[PDB]
Amino acid sequence: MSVSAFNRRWAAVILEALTRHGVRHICIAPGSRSTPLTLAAAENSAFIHHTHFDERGLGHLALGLAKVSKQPVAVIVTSGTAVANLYPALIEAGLTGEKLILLTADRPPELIDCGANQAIRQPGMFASHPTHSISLPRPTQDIPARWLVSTIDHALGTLHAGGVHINCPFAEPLYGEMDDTGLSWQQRLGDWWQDDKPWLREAPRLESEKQRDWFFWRQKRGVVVAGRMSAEEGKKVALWAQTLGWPLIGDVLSQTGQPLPCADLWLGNAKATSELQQAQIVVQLGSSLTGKRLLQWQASCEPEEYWIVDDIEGRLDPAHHRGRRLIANIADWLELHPAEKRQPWCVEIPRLAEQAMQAVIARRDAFGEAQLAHRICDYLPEQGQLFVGNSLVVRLIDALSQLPAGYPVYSNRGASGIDGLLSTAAGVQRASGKPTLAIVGDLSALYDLNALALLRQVSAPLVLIVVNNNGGQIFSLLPTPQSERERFYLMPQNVHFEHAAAMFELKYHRPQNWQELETAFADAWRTPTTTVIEMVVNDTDGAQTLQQLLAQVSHL
Amino acid sequence: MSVSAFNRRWAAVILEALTRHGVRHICIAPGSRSTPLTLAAAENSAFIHHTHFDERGLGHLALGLAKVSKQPVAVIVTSGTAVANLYPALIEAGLTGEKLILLTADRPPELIDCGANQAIRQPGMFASHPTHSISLPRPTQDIPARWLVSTIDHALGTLHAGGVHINCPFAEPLYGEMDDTGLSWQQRLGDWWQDDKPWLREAPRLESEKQRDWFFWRQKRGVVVAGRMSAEEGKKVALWAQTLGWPLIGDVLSQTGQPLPCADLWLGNAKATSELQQAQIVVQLGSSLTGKRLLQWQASCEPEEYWIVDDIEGRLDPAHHRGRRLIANIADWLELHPAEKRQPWCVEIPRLAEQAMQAVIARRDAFGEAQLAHRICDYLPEQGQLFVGNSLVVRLIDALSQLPAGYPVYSNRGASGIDGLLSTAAGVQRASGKPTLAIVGDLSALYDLNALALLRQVSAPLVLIVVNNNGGQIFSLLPTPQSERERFYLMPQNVHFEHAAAMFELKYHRPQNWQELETAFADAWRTPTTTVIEMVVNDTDGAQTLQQLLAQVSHL
Ligand SMILES: Cc1ncc(C[n+]2c([C@@H](O)CCC(=O)O)sc(CCOP(=O)(O)OP(=O)(O)O)c2C)c(N)n1
Ligand SMILES: Cc1ncc(C[n+]2c([C@@H](O)CCC(=O)O)sc(CCOP(=O)(O)OP(=O)(O)O)c2C)c(N)n1
Ligand SMILES: [Mg+2]
Ligand SMILES: [Mg+2]
Ligand SMILES: [Mn+2]
Ligand SMILES: [Mn+2]
Repeated sequence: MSVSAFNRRWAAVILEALTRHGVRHICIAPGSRSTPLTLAAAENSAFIHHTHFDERGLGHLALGLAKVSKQPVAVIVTSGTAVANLYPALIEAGLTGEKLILLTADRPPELIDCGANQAIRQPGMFASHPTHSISLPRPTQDIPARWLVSTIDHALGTLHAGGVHINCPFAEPLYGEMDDTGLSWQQRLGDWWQDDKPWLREAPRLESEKQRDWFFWRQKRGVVVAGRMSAEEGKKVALWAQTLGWPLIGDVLSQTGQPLPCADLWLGNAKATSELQQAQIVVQLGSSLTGKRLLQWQASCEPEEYWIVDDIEGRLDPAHHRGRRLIANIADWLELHPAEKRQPWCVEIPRLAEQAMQAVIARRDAFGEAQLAHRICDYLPEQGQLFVGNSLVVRLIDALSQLPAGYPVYSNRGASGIDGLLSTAAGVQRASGKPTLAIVGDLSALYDLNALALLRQVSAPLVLIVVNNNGGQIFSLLPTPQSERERFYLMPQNVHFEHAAAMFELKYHRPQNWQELETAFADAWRTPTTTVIEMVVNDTDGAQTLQQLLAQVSHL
Repeated sequence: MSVSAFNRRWAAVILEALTRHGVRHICIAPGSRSTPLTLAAAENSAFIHHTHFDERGLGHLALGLAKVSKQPVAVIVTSGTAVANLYPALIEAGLTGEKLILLTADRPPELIDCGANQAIRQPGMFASHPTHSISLPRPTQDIPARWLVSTIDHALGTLHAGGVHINCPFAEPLYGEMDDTGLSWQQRLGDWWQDDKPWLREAPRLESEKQRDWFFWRQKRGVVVAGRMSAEEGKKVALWAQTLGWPLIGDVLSQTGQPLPCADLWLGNAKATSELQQAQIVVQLGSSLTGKRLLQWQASCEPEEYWIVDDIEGRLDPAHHRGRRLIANIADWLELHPAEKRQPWCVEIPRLAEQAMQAVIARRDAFGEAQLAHRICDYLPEQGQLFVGNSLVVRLIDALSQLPAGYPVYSNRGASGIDGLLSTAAGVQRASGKPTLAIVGDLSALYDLNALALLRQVSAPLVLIVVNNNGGQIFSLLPTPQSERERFYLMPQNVHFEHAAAMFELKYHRPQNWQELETAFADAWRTPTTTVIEMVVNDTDGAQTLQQLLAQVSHL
């Protein structure tokens, strides 16, 4: 009748159950109340274990691992504010689909709402953000193991996307030698312990039916909009749009190759929007569109029908057009709605896109963040991946660069938080093992500064560029009021990152010109470690350059 | 009919209303959706405005300001994960009573659940943790200003303790020159704009009644337990217990002067617990007791009645004794239930407490964290305050030191998170303007590392001691399993803090002996800046010294 042993055998069912649903990575933060979960995880040979001391960063590490691997990733934390720190990553996963399985240790019911240390009300604390929430009962052998595994199996098997909150109360004692308490209870599952399948297989698939009138609609003047999708999907969408003869507006997140690049610039030209007024249908694949001019064009356009195809659920059109919301894997959907070669209908836009890119090329020389974004293709690691941060960088790359088709791009553009970008990048790198280029702003790097600890362990080179324009210079692009702008928006912190790199024994470069930047890259890709490259630029030059290029292209 | 102007007029009502409830400090993080709130705050001369880029730290800065000032403190953040980052501080405030008023900007209803950038489901996202939750409607002149102010006045006036979540949707446009849109709507409040009172005054007091049998109980064999309370309350409790002749078990957080010090040691002696079996009543004032031996004694004791007096609501006895839960300001309660001069009844415990302190003193010389804790009373800044971190430091000071009566001690011991200690210390300092000694462990300093940015602005010297024992050595004190201990519990990060200090232009010392520590203190107290003092100690010496002293005293 050992409580500590039974706690561990209850936890062992939970952890073993997760292995039957593809969970391999598990991210663990330290604690005492989490002991049953952590020891079950440590003893289970199925897992790759990652650790970190900041639970907010731990959640984002898990997000990054899940984002790239397309597997559910588990997280273990102890009770209290440790749990609350998982909320940012959980929210992001709810928007972009990562399957995060949050195993949150709790005090038992007799220690809630009585002033006990590190005891808070945990069931329901993430409100509607998890896809599923399981509030487990106080462990007892009077609840059979088959109930516990079935409950796990239901949550994981029916999970289309997003997080699962599994709250796990345990009473003390937590420590002690294992004895045989609970062994016969576990053995009621019989040879499930040697199986590779769930105890309960419940795996309904959610998918829209094929659209039977596609072969009518594909004959019309259409536009393809490509948002966030996989690298392979981007290549397939590019070929499909080309065959249809429809213009493709491709986001930085699409990996389509952006055949009509600089859309954030050319969509500001009235000749382009006039031509797009002829579109009778818009088929958008993927979502979370980046650029302002694209979002404004989406909001203004009035095709007879607007379709959004994505593997995310729910409405995805913030302008609420008449049309269709089609839940599907994009590659599968394209096979069911194929293209037939048809003469292209756009005449003006291809010329404008070429002129827009030429205007950007003309400005490539200055050593600034707009130019870095424009030139970033030249710096992508071979057989690698790009992790793009939030704020100006994603907008500048989207507006000013043409990224190669099929070259993987990752981001946190559901809620677009600046709170977890370094820890997410670490997980993105570890999941695929690829060389990684990550680009973030200065406030973003400060926000997740302690994730430099995680970047001490990468399996291939990771270059972290920190663009230091001394504050959040998106607020110099937006029409914020001048008098309050510095103190209440930009918030310059007047730091550099050399000492941050040194604290974590990371290589550091602060290049002053393009030649020094290319030398720093050549150095960085040589070893499976993280290099920090700080690009110090004048505060508002990037915002102003984008504004100037917008105006120039609007007048062509 | 300017939306941007009306947004600002709506926000100005909210912000002005708060000034009538004692809100002086407002903590602001950057964003666009928060513009109406941030500009209304910036324009309101009633406020002291603080900024920070990490919303988790921002919440803790506000927690520290409220903890010291005993007034509500407001927070403004933008929509999205920025809001989620306030959860830790909100949870802590719910447990310990700080009044945090969270003004969380939101997208308007038409932009929720449609794939819009940086838009999440915010109403109710903090579940039951706020004391009050207001989900404001989409701004409109068709709802009168008297409703809006009345709603806020109800929430603030009836707030006994804890946080208030005020969710604030605003539609674009957000930017633009003010025009007179909404001026007549504001003017319906008439001369309230020139008043110093709420529009609606709703402020019932919550307080237990006089205990009519106190004159009976005060003549019994009682014990006084002093938990967290104000510095002035600690002095009053000490005198009251001494007058009654009842032994006083005083927590590190009590500021009673700890007349029977080293209780965590002497309560491990069976002679002390046998003497305490004679107690017929226990009167505990304050809560969140620190030490293990005290919590164990509380759990085992069976007085006829157990009373807890505190200005926090709800049950506060994790052992669920028969007795009374009395809600009151402690100083008022002592005046209502005065002591009578009676002969002390304990004889053995005073002997054991003196012998326990002698045993600690004999071990004072080694340059380790147990010794620093023991001697910390000798290093307290004159007319200053102590901020004590979580994990070992609070336990070691509580077990090994005798802190002076009335010397202010602050802490985050509701949920005892290691996630916000540096930002909280910054707010503690700024609120009182006093010289501050803050002591935290290495993982704690890493967790809130970027709050060193805030510690660049203190109004009096702040000494931050970082005890670097290379991991979470509480897990070497706890009986964690040796095989998994390092990787899955201690999580050494193998860093030092010299570069962190340099990044933020803070003076730094790594003293190697007591003389060097004393020299560092002497220099640090001379300027109104933060000095980082890193005390590098051998990993397990502190835990082992505590274990040895527990054993030694248990055998006396
Ligand atoms: C956790 C949280 N809290 C606050 C914000 C608000 N917020 C932004 C959203 O406005 C924009 C999101 C986006 O769509 O990209 S961008 C931004 C400043 C970033 O500064 P930087 O890294 O120096 O980069 P730069 O601006 O290019 O110089 C902030 C503070 C947030 N996003 N997440
Ligand atoms: C946000 C969050 N997440 C995780 C934890 C779990 N947790 C603790 C609770 O066990 C103890 C709370 C207490 O009662 O004091 S203590 C601790 C290690 C601290 O390491 P350190 O700073 O180097 O100090 P040292 O151990 O003295 O060397 C952790 C990681 C937490 N508290 N808060
Ligand atoms: Mg996908
Ligand atoms: Mg009080
Ligand atoms: Mn910046
Ligand atoms: Mn430590």
